[PDB]
Amino acid sequence: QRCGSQGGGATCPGLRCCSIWGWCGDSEPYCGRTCENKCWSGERSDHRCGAAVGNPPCGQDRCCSVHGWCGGGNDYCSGGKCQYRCSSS
Ligand SMILES: CC(=O)N[C@@H]1[C@@H](O)[C@H](O[C@@H]2O[C@H](CO)[C@@H](O[C@@H]3O[C@H](CO)[C@@H](O)[C@H](O)[C@H]3NC(C)=O)[C@H](O)[C@H]2NC(C)=O)[C@@H](CO)O[C@H]1O
Repeated sequence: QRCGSQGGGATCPGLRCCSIWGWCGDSEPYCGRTCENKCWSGERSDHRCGAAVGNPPCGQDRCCSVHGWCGGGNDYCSGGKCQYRCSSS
């Protein structure tokens, strides 16, 4: 959907990346160099995620588990274990 400064100020559903062009997505055009909001480089140094720290993104191929930690794989990305940016699903 539309998002960010070029798409009426919306943040993407499921805390996905918003590209500098105002569209939501999950891939390098959305999340890498041409990312505006919730970009892969925005993950915290301590890797925390979730509402308590303002719902930061996670890096490339990492998900936000329901425990509040970014990381890769089934513990972090498989449904039930993942709260947002869920991968192995
Ligand atoms: C007007 C235009 O095409 N300008 C270019 C940008 O729009 C383009 O970004 C991509 O734009 C398309 C729309 O043209 C986006 O596709 C839409 O994406 C949403 C999900 O986010 C989906 O629901 C729509 O159905 C889909 N529409 C179409 C027509 O497929 C796409 O997500 C945008 N990609 C990015 C990375 O933002 C950029 C980059 O290609 O270039 C402009 O010139």
